[PDB]
Amino acid sequence: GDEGNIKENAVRMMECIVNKDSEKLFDFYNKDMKDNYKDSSLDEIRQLFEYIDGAITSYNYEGKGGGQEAKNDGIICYYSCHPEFDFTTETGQEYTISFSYHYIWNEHPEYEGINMIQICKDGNWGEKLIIGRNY
Repeated sequence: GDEGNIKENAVRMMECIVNKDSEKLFDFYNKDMKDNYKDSSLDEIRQLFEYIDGAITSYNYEGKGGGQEAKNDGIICYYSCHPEFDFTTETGQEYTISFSYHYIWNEHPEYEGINMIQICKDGNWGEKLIIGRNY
């Protein structure tokens, strides 16, 4: 593809939500969570979907969010970020969504991918829905 890797992958996560596909959204989760925390995480994704009122009429990519890199002898061994979209539903309601994304983790390849999703209305993080686990 012809965009940043972070944006390409993030756009496909937003498409899972537009379509309400928890199989596909969950297949982005890290290995340790698919092996260990499947029933918890799929049920938390359902809530995420019940928190979105109506079909998504539009979305737009805000940045990478923040995160960390580490590089050793020229080679990246750790890279975290938080891909973010604003989006709007058929009701008129604007949401903001942020996915926790451990893009590269060489010491721990089983932690690579999504671990956490966060969501709120009109950019109000004082009342957010936070799902997933911390790594």
